[PDB]
Amino acid sequence: HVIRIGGIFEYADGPNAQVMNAEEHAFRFSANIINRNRTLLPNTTLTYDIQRIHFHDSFEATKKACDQLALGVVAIFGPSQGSCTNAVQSICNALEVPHIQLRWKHHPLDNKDTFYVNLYPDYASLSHAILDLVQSLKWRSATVVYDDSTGLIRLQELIMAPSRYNIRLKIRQLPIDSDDSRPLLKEMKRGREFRIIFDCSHTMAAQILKQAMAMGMMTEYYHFIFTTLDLYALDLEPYRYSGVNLTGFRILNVDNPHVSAIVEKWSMERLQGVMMTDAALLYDAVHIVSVCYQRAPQMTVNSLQCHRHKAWRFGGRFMNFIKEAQWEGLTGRIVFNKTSGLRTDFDLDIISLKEDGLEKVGVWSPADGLNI
Amino acid sequence: HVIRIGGIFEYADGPNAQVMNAEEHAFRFSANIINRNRTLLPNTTLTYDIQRIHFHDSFEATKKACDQLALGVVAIFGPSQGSCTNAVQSICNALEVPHIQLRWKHHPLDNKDTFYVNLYPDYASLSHAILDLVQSLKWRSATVVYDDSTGLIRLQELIMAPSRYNIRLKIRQLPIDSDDSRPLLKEMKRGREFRIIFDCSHTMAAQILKQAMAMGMMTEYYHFIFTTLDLYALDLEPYRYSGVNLTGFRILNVDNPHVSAIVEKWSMERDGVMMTDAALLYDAVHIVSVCYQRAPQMTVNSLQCHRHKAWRFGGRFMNFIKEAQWEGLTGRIVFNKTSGLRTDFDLDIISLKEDGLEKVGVWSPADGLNI
Amino acid sequence: HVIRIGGIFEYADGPNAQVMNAEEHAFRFSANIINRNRTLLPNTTLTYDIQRIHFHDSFEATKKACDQLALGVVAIFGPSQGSCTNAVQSICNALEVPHIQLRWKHHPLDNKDTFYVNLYPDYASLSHAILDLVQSLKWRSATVVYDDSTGLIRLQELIMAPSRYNIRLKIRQLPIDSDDSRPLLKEMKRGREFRIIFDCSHTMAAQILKQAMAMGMMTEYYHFIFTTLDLYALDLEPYRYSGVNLTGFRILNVDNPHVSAIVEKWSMERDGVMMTDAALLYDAVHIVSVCYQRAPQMTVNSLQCHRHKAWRFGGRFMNFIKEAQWEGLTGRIVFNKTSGLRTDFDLDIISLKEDGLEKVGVWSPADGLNI
Amino acid sequence: HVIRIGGIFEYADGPNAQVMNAEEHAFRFSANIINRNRTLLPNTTLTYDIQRIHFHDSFEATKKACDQLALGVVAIFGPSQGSCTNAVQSICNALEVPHIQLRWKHHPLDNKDTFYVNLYPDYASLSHAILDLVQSLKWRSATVVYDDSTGLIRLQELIMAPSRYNIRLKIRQLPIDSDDSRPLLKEMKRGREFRIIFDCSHTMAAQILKQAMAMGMMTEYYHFIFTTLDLYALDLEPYRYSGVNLTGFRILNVDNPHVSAIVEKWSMERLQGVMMTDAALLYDAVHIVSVCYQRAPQMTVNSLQCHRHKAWRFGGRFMNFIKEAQWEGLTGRIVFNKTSGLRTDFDLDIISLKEDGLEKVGVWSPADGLNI
Ligand SMILES: *[C@@H]1O[C@H](CO)[C@@H](O)[C@H](O)[C@H]1NC(C)=O
Ligand SMILES: *[C@@H]1O[C@H](CO)[C@@H](O)[C@H](O)[C@H]1NC(C)=O
Ligand SMILES: *[C@@H]1O[C@H](CO)[C@@H](O)[C@H](O)[C@H]1NC(C)=O
Ligand SMILES: *[C@@H]1O[C@H](CO)[C@@H](O)[C@H](O)[C@H]1NC(C)=O
Ligand SMILES: *[C@@H]1O[C@H](CO)[C@@H](O)[C@H](O)[C@H]1NC(C)=O
Ligand SMILES: *[C@@H]1O[C@H](CO)[C@@H](O)[C@H](O)[C@H]1NC(C)=O
Ligand SMILES: *[C@@H]1O[C@H](CO)[C@@H](O)[C@H](O)[C@H]1NC(C)=O
Ligand SMILES: *[C@@H]1O[C@H](CO)[C@@H](O)[C@H](O)[C@H]1NC(C)=O
Ligand SMILES: *[C@@H]1O[C@H](CO)[C@@H](O)[C@H](O)[C@H]1NC(C)=O
Ligand SMILES: *[C@@H]1O[C@H](CO)[C@@H](O)[C@H](O)[C@H]1NC(C)=O
Ligand SMILES: [Cl-]
Ligand SMILES: [Cl-]
Ligand SMILES: [Cl-]
Ligand SMILES: [Cl-]
Repeated sequence: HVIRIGGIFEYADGPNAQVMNAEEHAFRFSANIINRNRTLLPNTTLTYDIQRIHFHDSFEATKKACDQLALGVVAIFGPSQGSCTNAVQSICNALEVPHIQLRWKHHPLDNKDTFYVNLYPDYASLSHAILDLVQSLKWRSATVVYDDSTGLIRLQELIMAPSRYNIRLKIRQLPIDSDDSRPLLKEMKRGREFRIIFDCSHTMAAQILKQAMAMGMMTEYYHFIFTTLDLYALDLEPYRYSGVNLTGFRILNVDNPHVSAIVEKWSMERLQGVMMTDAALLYDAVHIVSVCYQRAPQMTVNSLQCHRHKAWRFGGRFMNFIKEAQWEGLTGRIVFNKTSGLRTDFDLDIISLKEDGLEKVGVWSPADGLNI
Repeated sequence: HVIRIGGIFEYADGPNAQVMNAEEHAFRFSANIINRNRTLLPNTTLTYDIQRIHFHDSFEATKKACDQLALGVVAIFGPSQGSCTNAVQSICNALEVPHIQLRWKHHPLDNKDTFYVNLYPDYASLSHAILDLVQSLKWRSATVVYDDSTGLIRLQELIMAPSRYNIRLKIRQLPIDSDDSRPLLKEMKRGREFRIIFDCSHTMAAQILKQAMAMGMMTEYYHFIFTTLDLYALDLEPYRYSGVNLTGFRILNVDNPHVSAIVEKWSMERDGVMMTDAALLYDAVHIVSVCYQRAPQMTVNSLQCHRHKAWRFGGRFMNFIKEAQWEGLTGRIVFNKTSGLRTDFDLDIISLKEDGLEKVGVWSPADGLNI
Repeated sequence: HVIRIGGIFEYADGPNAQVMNAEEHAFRFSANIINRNRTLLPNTTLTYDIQRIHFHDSFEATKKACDQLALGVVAIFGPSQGSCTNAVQSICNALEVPHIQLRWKHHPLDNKDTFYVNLYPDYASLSHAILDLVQSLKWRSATVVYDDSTGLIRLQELIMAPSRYNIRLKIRQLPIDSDDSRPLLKEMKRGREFRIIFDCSHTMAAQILKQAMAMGMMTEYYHFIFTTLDLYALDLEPYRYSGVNLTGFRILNVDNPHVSAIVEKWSMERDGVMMTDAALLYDAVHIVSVCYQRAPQMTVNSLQCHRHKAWRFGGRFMNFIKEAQWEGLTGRIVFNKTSGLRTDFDLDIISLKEDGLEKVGVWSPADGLNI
Repeated sequence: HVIRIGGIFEYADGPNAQVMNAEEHAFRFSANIINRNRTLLPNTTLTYDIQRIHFHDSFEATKKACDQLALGVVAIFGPSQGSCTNAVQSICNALEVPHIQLRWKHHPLDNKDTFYVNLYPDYASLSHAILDLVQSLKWRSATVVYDDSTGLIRLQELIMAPSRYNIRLKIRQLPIDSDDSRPLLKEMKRGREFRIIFDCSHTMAAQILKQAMAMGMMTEYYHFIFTTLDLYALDLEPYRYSGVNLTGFRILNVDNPHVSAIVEKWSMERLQGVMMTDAALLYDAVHIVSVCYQRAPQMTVNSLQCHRHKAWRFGGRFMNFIKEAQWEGLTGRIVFNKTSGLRTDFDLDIISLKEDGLEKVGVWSPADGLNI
């Protein structure tokens, strides 16, 4: 028996890209592991259709989503952008095939699509986990530095802190033109802002650290908190002995033996090298959709046509399994809110930079709050 | 001769909707007025295709845009919500037909689409006017109250003020599960927050005023600023004798006699007012019509979204539209040539006195405030 | 006509070494430039013998010096390390051929050799400039960090300050078994030692800066002084925006246009810089050439170290060299007539600003500091 | 059987010197005793070649070292200066005949000669023995007065005291021009510096005492520590009753009967009168090299030529015996560090001036520290 899934990935070169990125590789990686796994889909071969497209091309994303639907798939692991994903989301809702999302995207409440889940930990919860950390460090003031216009929406639960708890916090945006953040850092330095929360990509975080050291802000006077769940992927050796306090989060359950086995195996496969959060969530996504097909009553992949009208009769029940799903993945205990389909409940590691290196100094969940 | 514009509008019932909404009306209304203007497209006839769809339905929007492109249009006037226009923009760009946009949309920098303009005043500029106004009242501390998450992304040049200036700024959000903003208001009142900025629709604004009064907050101790451009359209009679300071903006150039004439024609087809959406759509349709007249000869073509052919004269037309300069209902209209966004524009500043709401100044990105 | 200078240089592989080092290059480079200067030894041709030897090998040095004297030279340019030149100096003095020295050497008072000069600025004078600078920053307490034992003998006029002035001075040494100065740095940081003087090579200095930053000590709370004359040659871009105060000295007269011209020719044969060793060797070779031209007629002779004959014109030449006065790459050059040492010279004082490293003064044994 | 050793000694008059100095006499003295000793080299006559040269003449030192090497010797007891000795050291390393050193000399680490030992107690250890004394006297401050530029290098372990233990110490240099140290003593007196450590020759120490008494600093308010191991050779009778505290060291094991027998016999030989440290170390050196030749397997003295290339085949093994050597000499328990060849482990007497005269009030070694 053969079952098929669809993946759409964004590449700087679109369809012409010749070298495979980590998302797509993680995809192919997890499909292969499930096919060598004797306990999961033992008699079914999990195959895929992979489509490569330019960044920020909704139209192209629509064209490929329809192609895959015509080819027949049980789910579409939609594109990684926020604009491209809100087009495939609508299509998956019309044709009733599950859409799987890996990165935070804005879900307007007044938007009534239900045919999706989202594996990235919800930013409302993340904002709370940051607040519990900050209240625990006793900070009475702090600055929030975010990258793109979207940070304010992601951090709204955090920005509305002054009106609840007693912490005055300033708010600054990294330059849109340049990725030279020195002029900003000069302003924070002059402003004696010593406790800072940086919301931004692991890439941009590496830059900010390098440049904070150039500005003489990598000392015992400073405490940085990073929102990136890929903190453990930064080379922090050049900053290890400076004496800065540096704290962030980790959702990847490294303390678990079979997870470490998978991350090691993953890096052995890489040719460009750790497993970042993007790949780990996709590996978990492909597993949840597989595990769910197995517990779902027998269904078939149907060729659906976007211009046509027919929907997928099995979709509704399948989507329900996925939502109700609860599975232990690389990124720990996985579960979605049943109505929103968002991953608003999860477990975080609180990690902190020591001389000896990054160290797990606690944990957090929405129910138990902080625990150091 | 005949030119055809495509229009896509969003409804709660989708296509099934029975009644036109204000926007679709302002669309039909403005196409009709140019066909009667003998000084504008005199011997050419503007026509339109009109599609109705459900809110937040990009898939539907996609299909209707493609239907229209296959029909032959020189421009498409996209939906309102910010989710659908991402899809239609992308299409208009692949086939190179101008996409006219009327409401604020997030335009990521990474995004390389060029076949659009957007007639809504850029919120980065509105944010700057709001700062100029706050600092002009000499406010040292305020409270920013907003509605949908997207309000943040908009007022950002304002939220980042407590480090570009001496001002302390609390932040709150209207209830998402209700229209009952009373509980919030109790907390602002306890908080002794007297100077407040409300980002929200004119509808919400009317609800907020009525509830603010009920809460004992409509007095001379309070000063509210509204960012809604539709402020002048609210019934403020229940409030003008309370002592409250109430201030905001207006982009509809009502001072102009010819605008006032038009605002009257329209409101006689709708107290004798024309909202921003309607007036911006009216200005969009004119701008496109006038840029067609002005440009060289060109032909409309049927285009397939599955085929791979772009509109020949597309690029030529799109530049006429980006470079356009036009005195519309909403004042002088001009676009940033690079971004296609309306970052330069004029605002009238209005305020609530006993004699009623009145213009107590002006603003522009160049001159800032003038009173 | 032909004059011949002898050069002895030290290498890790000794004679076997394949690649020239900077010094031997600056030697060949400077002999070549005078042979092209028609205003200097116009109709006479400067040539050289060059010997390579192992570091710290006086026996080898002895043999090569003797080889060269038997070949016929008007001067010998001794090795770098301080162990070997004691031997070659003694030889040059017995046979009375000038020994040119380029690096600091201990010159015991009991020692009665007179056939040498030494172009390195005397460290007793450098020590005085370092005091003038410290007392000018109004430092009340510092920490002197040095590399090799010999650093002490050099900074002595500075170490003896806490009884010739009100200043309290801790003393530390870089690890001898490692280049990892981090552990030391931890102890200075705990010690709250913020004002620090580093005596060490430019290489070591670069290591120290990089490790100081890693240790969280490159900030506005710290002020480092470097005694290395090669400071202006370090890449300080990673550090100029941190706020650190960084100060030191420069004897290369880079302000002078003609020096800058030359520094450029050389670095195009090596970011476009010329270290002190290279520039001092260049000045030595000129000084000797110019003192030959200026002196009376004289002949080179083959001399045996086992025989007992001294160079006839030796003493006459040696006095021309000791009494020499010359504007070289390293500024005005002049020697103490008695000691043959360079105790009088000019220093530019440089400091690290955002705009980069720059000259914020000058110094000389006569006028002391001037800012 | 005849075996031969080489000695080079520095004389103010060089080769023309007619009156023999104490070093050279000690040399000739020990050779004679070994030749009358029935238990040490019973069947071998120890002969020598002695060369006299000017002070600070490396070239001359090289010429004589080569002459002796051509003549064939089993060791060369190199010249007493620091500049002259670092030339013979190199030669002995090339030709592989042991070089024997009697006085502290700078051994740059980056210098890779191995064909030498040095009998003077290492100054790093001496600095430690001084520190243990000072910490034991409870001094919280003190001045260090040294003579020639070299003192700082010899005393580095002591000068870096402030950053380890808690003792603030000033640092002053005796005048290079003059041996009139009164102007300096005036400055220390005015500066109320009462606890002083003088690093300098026994000759210069005698001068400083005489002049400290003239300056009225020879009282119960003052405590002087002298580094010179020749302290016992100073006439301290004029200062004995002043009440000053005056402490120094002694490596010459006087408490040993056969040592006193040798020192008495030595003074009986002198015509210019105690045995100073210079002569005693040379007597010990000549003995260690003899004792080592006897335990070494049979070897021969070879005529080596400096211009030639050949080295001495027996040298390496001989040098090894010498380094590994451990012998009780006039200067107590003798042993070298096997890699450095320096005498960094030894035993000191702590002596102090009383009314009744100089008295042994304790002992010190690097392992046991101080013991009073
Ligand atoms: C097989 O799949 C099961 C169920 O998810 C998982 O627990 C197990 O680790 C997998 N085995 C291997 C070795 O892949
Ligand atoms: C850094 O952490 C330490 C100890 O964990 C804390 O005492 C200190 O306040 C922190 N630094 C800042 C600037 O908060
Ligand atoms: C799940 O999300 C929904 C939709 O926002 C929310 O109303 C509900 O409170 C959540 N369920 C629970 C019990 O957390
Ligand atoms: C209302 O406006 C008046 C002046 O126009 C000002 O004096 C007063 O302070 C304002 N009210 C508040 C609470 O700011
Ligand atoms: C148009 O807008 C962009 C983006 O905000 C801005 O950077 C640029 O200055 C504007 N272009 C011109 C030439 O005015
Ligand atoms: C750095 O230099 C400035 C003035 O140039 C001085 O005020 C400051 O104290 C210096 N830093 C230290 C730690 O001495
Ligand atoms: C040369 O140097 C010596 C030694 O430092 C010094 O004493 C003397 O004053 C100098 N000679 C002259 C005449 O300048
Ligand atoms: C003979 O030499 C031995 C061994 O060093 C020594 O112990 C003894 O004192 C010597 N005897 C005499 C009287 O010289
Ligand atoms: C001299 O020694 C005595 C007793 O041994 C001691 O009490 C006194 O403090 C010493 N003098 C000085 C100046 O240290
Ligand atoms: C002997 O000296 C060597 C060379 O400096 C040193 O490394 C070693 O620690 C010493 N040996 C011992 C065990 O004292
Ligand atoms: Cl199966
Ligand atoms: Cl109303
Ligand atoms: Cl460098
Ligand atoms: Cl025998």
